[PDB]
Amino acid sequence: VGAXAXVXWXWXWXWX
Amino acid sequence: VGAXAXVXWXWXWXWX
Repeated sequence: VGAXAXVXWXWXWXWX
Repeated sequence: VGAXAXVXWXWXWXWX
């Protein structure tokens, strides 16, 4: 279903 | 800034 695996790109929110 | 790396969890939207 949809495209890819999961939701968004990466892990969490930000960079740190 | 924030926590983690990127936005969300995974790659795209869904599973496929």
